Amino acid sequence: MTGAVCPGSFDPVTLGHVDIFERAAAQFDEVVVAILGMFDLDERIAMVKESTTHLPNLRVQVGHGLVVDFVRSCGMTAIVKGLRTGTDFEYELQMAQMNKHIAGVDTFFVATAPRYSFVSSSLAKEVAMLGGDVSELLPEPVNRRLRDRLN
Amino acid sequence: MTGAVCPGSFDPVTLGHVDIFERAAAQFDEVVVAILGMFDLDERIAMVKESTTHLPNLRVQVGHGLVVDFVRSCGMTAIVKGLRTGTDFEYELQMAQMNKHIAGVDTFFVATAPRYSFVSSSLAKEVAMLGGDVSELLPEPVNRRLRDRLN
Amino acid sequence: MTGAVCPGSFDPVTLGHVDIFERAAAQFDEVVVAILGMFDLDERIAMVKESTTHLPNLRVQVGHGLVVDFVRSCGMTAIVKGLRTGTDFEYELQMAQMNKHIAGVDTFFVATAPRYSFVSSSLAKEVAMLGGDVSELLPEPVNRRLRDRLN
Amino acid sequence: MTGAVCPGSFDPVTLGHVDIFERAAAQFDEVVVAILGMFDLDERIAMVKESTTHLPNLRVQVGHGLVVDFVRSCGMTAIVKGLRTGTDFEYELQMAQMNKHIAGVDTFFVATAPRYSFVSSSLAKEVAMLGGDVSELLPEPVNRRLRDRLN
Amino acid sequence: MTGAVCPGSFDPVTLGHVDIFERAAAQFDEVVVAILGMFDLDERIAMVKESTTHLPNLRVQVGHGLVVDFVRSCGMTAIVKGLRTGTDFEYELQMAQMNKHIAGVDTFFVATAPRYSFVSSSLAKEVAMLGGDVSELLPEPVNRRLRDRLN
Amino acid sequence: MTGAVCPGSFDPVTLGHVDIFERAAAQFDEVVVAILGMFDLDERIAMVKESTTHLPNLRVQVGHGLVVDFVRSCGMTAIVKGLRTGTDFEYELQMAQMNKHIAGVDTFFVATAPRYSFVSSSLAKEVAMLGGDVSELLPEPVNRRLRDRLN
Ligand SMILES: O=C(O)CCn1ccc2ccccc21
Ligand SMILES: O=C(O)CCn1ccc2ccccc21
Ligand SMILES: O=C(O)CCn1ccc2ccccc21
Ligand SMILES: O=C(O)CCn1ccc2ccccc21
Ligand SMILES: O=C(O)CCn1ccc2ccccc21
Ligand SMILES: O=C(O)CCn1ccc2ccccc21
Repeated sequence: MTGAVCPGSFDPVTLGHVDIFERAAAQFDEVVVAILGMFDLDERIAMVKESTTHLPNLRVQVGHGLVVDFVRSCGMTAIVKGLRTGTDFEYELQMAQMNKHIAGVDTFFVATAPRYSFVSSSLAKEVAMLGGDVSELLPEPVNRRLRDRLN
Repeated sequence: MTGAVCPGSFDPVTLGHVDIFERAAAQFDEVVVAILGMFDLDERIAMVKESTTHLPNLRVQVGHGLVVDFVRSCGMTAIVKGLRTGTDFEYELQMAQMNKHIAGVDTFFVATAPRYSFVSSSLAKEVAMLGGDVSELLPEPVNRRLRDRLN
Repeated sequence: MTGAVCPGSFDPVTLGHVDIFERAAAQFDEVVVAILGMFDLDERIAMVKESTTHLPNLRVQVGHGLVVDFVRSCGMTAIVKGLRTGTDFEYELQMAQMNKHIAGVDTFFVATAPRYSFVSSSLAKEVAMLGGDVSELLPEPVNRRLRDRLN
Repeated sequence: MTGAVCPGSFDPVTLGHVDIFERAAAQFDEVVVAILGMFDLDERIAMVKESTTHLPNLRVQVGHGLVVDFVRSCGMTAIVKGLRTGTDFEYELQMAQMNKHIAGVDTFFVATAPRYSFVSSSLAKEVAMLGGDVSELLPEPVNRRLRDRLN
Repeated sequence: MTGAVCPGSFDPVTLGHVDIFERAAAQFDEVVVAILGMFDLDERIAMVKESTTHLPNLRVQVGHGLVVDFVRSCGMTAIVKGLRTGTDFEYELQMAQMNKHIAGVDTFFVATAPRYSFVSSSLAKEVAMLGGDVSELLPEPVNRRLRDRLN
Repeated sequence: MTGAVCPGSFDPVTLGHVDIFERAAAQFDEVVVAILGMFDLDERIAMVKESTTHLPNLRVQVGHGLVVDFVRSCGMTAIVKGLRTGTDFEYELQMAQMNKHIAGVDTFFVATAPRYSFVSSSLAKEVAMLGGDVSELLPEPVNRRLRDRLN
């Protein structure tokens, strides 16, 4: 009866994201990954699903966007977002306060583990295009697809 | 004989802006709102004028842009800018120092009241388009026009 | 079966604190306020208890300190802390990462509401001693005791 | 009829401080330097007075402390504070919001010039004790007194 | 046998950049300025070369981009980058950590001198287009070319 | 003929420190760890020496303090300092600029590896006293001594 929504573009999902999903999943009864580019919708959904098989209380869903509306529709009142190096925290704070104002939804921030604290969807893609090895920072399902869209 | 310029795009003006205008207006002999998109020039001017009728020592003017040139032309030497959650303060500081360097103009920053600290022109528009209620964060003259550009 | 610990000195508890307690209480099955100076232990406990009567799933407890040990003893794995203006977030982040490292405990941060975002136990006391009125920022049970320790 | 108060310990006054005093003095009808340690009260007053002879509309006064009370007594509603490298801006912002809450007083922040942006009373003293030359960062009246309290 | 790479777009090179180049050049055996828009490639190369004649151990080179690959090819293991007001340090830190992860390359940050701390290629161009005088913040070779692309 | 000084209290030295020492040692001809409390001087020296046997070009020395004087005496012109989570970077920047002003010495900052980014001498001691296991974050020579000063 407790629930958190984890919203993002997830293009593609990274290990920093999965770290947060695991932590949300361990603290709330249900977690919903809301997928709000390099990969299309079902590729992103599939990559999230394939990377979260170990989390039975998590589900993935496309969202169309006011995150607070999505949260409110799912019957929840909490958003969970990760923090990593390069997160624009002032903007996240502005959105958190706006979201509480308009829909009464709370946002809980949690720091990603240090080893995954410097990956982001954008940087991983940019580095990947130029032949940098980011495979230790992304799930296998993502590495698999990233390799294909190279050769 | 004292004067401050409050520069911005004001697309649209928010209650965070009007809060700063009121504070400038109470500390300087004259305030000039310099309007430097969703709304066109006179819509923005009209919304600022309609939202500042209670400030007889404030006037609104379109500006074409080096803010310091505008300030210097008006016979003033001070810029007043607000700070809110999500303000890029490092960039504002860079511009403040550049502005002092090139024209000797000082920039005074003042924090918007907490209740209006999370609204910004951009976020208010984006939330408004998606049916979020931001009317408590914007002046009536703006809410009025925002409603029309919806229906 | 879900639970969060809200740790602090609470000397005295403020409305920013109670705001966070309410949000924790609404998202977790049990909340434990861990009280880790101007007021002594039971005064602090009493002020927290008196200010949280509307939260049946919250309890107050003195803690002796590694917060993670307290959390682990209570059968929980989550800490919830508020953020306000003046919070030393880099230090909170350092502690959050250390806490995850040593005991696997997650820390969730949530922003206090804007109206209570500038109060802190320290500043409220310092302002109170000098005759400033901070009563709108503190619970009645605290205002009551603060008045007495004045006259 | 406009006025700003510039509060601080000024132990001792630095060129970063005098830079702000000059900018306040040029934008307001009256400026009051409120002196709220290495030097005693009149040494600090004397050093401020000696360093501001070129500012006829500035006066120096000892203050006993809620700054807002001092401001309100002088008939003003504005505080002006400088920002330099190492300023704890989050704490200054917390105090600015508290000050507006309790007495309706506004606080205007202005960045000190780059050349004086790294001096602070504390660092100048600590460096001076260890024989570092900080004379280009402090007024002559201060350098004069600092030399004596060395030999 | 020690070496640092200083990467950037340098469009155009500023005195903040040359300050960092000088400091790198004084601490490492070789410095390579890697040029990764208003000016084309050889204009940028020429402006860097003309502004660094006093640095015999510095050379300029176009780079095609993973900076770490460029560094590794030159036989070095260090990147040197400047910090100025408005630098997005969190993003630089994210890239520094990613760069160490993928290629084992270290990044050393050094603060530009205060007098050049507020210039950036972008701001200098934008100010220059609008007739602001930024000549004290840019090398003569750049001022010379900037003047021409005006008249 | 190149050299960096790494200054600090090192009470005790941590793996975040040794990470920086290794990176300095790999980029400069000589590194000098300047030791400027829980452990006394030779305990700290011994712990640094024992933790740096793999760095032949590093030496340890007690310093008496203006760091810039120490640097200048050793014949060097560079300070190398690490950044970790909780570092007061604004204060480090203020000192870096002051140090350049008074002695022309440059300060290069480098980010500690993510896995050691949350340890600090202070936090490691405080956690250690309360029975937290920080052994993965400190060198064996330190863990050895920390164990003894427990039993
Ligand atoms: O927009 C996005 O996809 C990023 C938003 N986000 C959500 C969870 C999470 C965890 C770490 C870093 C960023 C995160
Ligand atoms: O570009 C803009 O319009 C914003 C610039 N600005 C000017 C006054 C003010 C008050 C609060 C927040 C931002 C503000
Ligand atoms: O040490 C303390 O008491 C403050 C720690 N803390 C815990 C909850 C909370 C909410 C807002 C601000 C600070 C808070
Ligand atoms: O407490 C203090 O004395 C510092 C407060 N302060 C007041 C004016 C000013 C200018 C630059 C830097 C700090 C300043
Ligand atoms: O992208 C760029 O060109 C800026 C990157 N950069 C490199 C050296 C340097 C010095 C001061 C400021 C920025 C700097
Ligand atoms: O005062 C101190 O000992 C810390 C100063 N310091 C020097 C190197 C280093 C590396 C990581 C973190 C802090 C560091």
